[PDB]
Amino acid sequence: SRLNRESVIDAALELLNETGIDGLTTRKLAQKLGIEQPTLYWHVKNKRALLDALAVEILARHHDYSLPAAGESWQSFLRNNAMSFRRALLRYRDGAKVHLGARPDEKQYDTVETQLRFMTENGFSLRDGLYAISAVSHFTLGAVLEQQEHTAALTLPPLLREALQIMDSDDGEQAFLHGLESLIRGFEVQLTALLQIV
Amino acid sequence: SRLNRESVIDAALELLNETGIDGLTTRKLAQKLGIEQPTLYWHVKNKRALLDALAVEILARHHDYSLPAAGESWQSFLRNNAMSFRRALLRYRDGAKVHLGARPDEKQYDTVETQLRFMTENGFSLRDGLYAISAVSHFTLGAVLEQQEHTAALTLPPLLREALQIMDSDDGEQAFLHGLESLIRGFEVQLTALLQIV
Ligand SMILES: CN(C)[C@@H]1C(O)=C(C(N)=O)C(=O)[C@@]2(O)C(O)=C3C(=O)c4c(O)ccc(Cl)c4[C@@](C)(O)[C@H]3C[C@@H]12
Ligand SMILES: CN(C)[C@@H]1C(O)=C(C(N)=O)C(=O)[C@@]2(O)C(O)=C3C(=O)c4c(O)ccc(Cl)c4[C@@](C)(O)[C@H]3C[C@@H]12
Ligand SMILES: [Cl-]
Ligand SMILES: [Cl-]
Ligand SMILES: [Cl-]
Ligand SMILES: [Cl-]
Ligand SMILES: [Cl-]
Ligand SMILES: [Cl-]
Ligand SMILES: [Cl-]
Ligand SMILES: [Cl-]
Ligand SMILES: [Cl-]
Ligand SMILES: [Cl-]
Ligand SMILES: [Mg+2]
Ligand SMILES: [Mg+2]
Repeated sequence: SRLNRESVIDAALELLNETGIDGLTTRKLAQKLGIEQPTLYWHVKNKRALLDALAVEILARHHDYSLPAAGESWQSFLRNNAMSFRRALLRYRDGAKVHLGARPDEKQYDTVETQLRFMTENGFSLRDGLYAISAVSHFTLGAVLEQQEHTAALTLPPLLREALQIMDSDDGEQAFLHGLESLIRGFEVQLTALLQIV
Repeated sequence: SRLNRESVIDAALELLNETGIDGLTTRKLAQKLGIEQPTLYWHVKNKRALLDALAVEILARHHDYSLPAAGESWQSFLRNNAMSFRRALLRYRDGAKVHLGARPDEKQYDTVETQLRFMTENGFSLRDGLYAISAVSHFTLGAVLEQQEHTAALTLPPLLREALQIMDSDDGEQAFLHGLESLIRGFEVQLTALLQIV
């Protein structure tokens, strides 16, 4: 079939939903495209470069709240951004594992730069703005993962019994959204304090 | 060599530091113990059961702030617990990936039950106490991971340039500890509010 970049990525994402990250191989990617392994290699050198590519395209195709809206609050931007990043990670099987094994890439450079500039324009130091952005990022990847490598594994005292019922009634959305607010109000308490003891 | 449980786990952890999670195989575990593959199989049926075992023993050997101290505040307990869980995950190569692929096990049942009871005794609902515990857990696993599958990968605009310098001056400890406080103050703001609009 066509082996332009955007066709190869299309096929590899389709393969990732079928196999999960651990079973995604270049060998299986060549079979799906109808080509011999040395043909694929001219296009894709290894699994790592494939995964680097998928991590970037997943956000480029599906992460549509990369950037704050005109005049949006930093609070509203972190909420929207986090929700967008979660949805984009959940869209493909092992999406979070695909994300984690990858470089904040040339192509994204100016997106992540804009995010940091926006935090500093809203009264954060670079360090504290980066700590907020990183915290939201780590919390969000941790939640999405838990689910996703949860499901991978499977292919009581009473409170733990009720809690596993609770955590498995939606798919971590409630718990995700409640922690998101907790974390944002924490940053705002920190920001407002300045040099006051808090 | 000896193939009691605690010897097999000792050898497998030693293997995990040498290979990382992706290269840990039962075949390599049998070679390290000086035994044939069918001998290992009587003891260990597959990689998954091995990883299930390692995840539990890692916390049992190294997570020493599972339980709150006599009269400790819930705030102080979440801080200490999170720091303990981070240290225990970082102790072995791909520790966080080992954690994620595993069941809150029979053996841990009463530990995690105690944590939830302690939150409800401190004025949290079961749901809100579970949301706090889960948030701390997801944030902590997300941070530790980023590092660990960061390093796996490797084997600029100015703010991003300074920020990668910042994130890579300690090993995420500062950023981890700052988000930890943000998250705890967020839970306390939520808890104190009751039914007030907040
Ligand atoms: C989830 N959200 C907060 C951020 C986001 O929306 C991103 C985006 N491409 O739109 C990211 O790349 C992020 O999701 C993302 O992945 C980031 C990230 O991985 C990262 C790493 O690894 C190292 C240094 C930095 Cl400065 C970053 C960093 C801050 O750029 C984050 C940003 C987040
Ligand atoms: C990091 N810390 C907050 C907790 C902790 O210290 C644990 C421990 N064994 O000492 C955990 O198991 C935890 O680190 C841990 O791993 C938990 C966990 O995985 C989990 C899962 O997967 C499903 C349901 C529940 Cl209720 C839990 C849960 C709440 O027990 C958490 C607890 C945390
Ligand atoms: Cl072509
Ligand atoms: Cl193309
Ligand atoms: Cl491969
Ligand atoms: Cl294959
Ligand atoms: Cl707003
Ligand atoms: Cl023996
Ligand atoms: Cl034993
Ligand atoms: Cl194996
Ligand atoms: Cl092997
Ligand atoms: Cl205390
Ligand atoms: Mg990232
Ligand atoms: Mg866990």
